[PDB]
Amino acid sequence: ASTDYWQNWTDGGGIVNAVNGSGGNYSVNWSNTGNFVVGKGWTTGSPFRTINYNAGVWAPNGNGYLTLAGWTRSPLIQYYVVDSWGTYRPTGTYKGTVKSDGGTYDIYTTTRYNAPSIDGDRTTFTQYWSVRQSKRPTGSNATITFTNHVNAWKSHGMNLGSNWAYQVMATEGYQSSGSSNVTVW
Ligand SMILES: [Zn+2]
Repeated sequence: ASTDYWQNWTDGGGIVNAVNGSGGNYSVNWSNTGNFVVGKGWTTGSPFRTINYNAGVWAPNGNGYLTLAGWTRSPLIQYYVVDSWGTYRPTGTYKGTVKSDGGTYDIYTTTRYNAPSIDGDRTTFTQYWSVRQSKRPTGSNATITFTNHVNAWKSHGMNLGSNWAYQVMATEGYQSSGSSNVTVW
């Protein structure tokens, strides 16, 4: 299924100029920001989805992630499959590794307290991460075979909730400027 969801959230810090392009394409040009997440994908995520993308521009200046991002409820969990980043490689409690789509990813868990989520501005939730051990080349078609991540997570005691919310291929940034241009399908 082609994309049906446009994610465009900023906490209000700095400038986040997001463009909802044709089909699965979008761009972001951002300046001196707080936290934001822009991307395209699906209203209802699936553990079985294969996400395709092509980042024709990946140019963070500071902390930016080029990442699958999505949520479940019951329980409320944020997950990531981070393919590239800027000045900061996100880490947490180390769980293990998974190989998928030509890369090796470290698996991490973190917790957020009093943080923004799909449920409110001040919420507490767990985050599940796969973070590639090196930045993935950009500019060619790429796949994220999410099932591989879900299955590895499960094997390390990281179960997702039962009620699936959005699932996008995102540009997330914090305290940074940059440019990105990504097509998702
Ligand atoms: Zn393992």
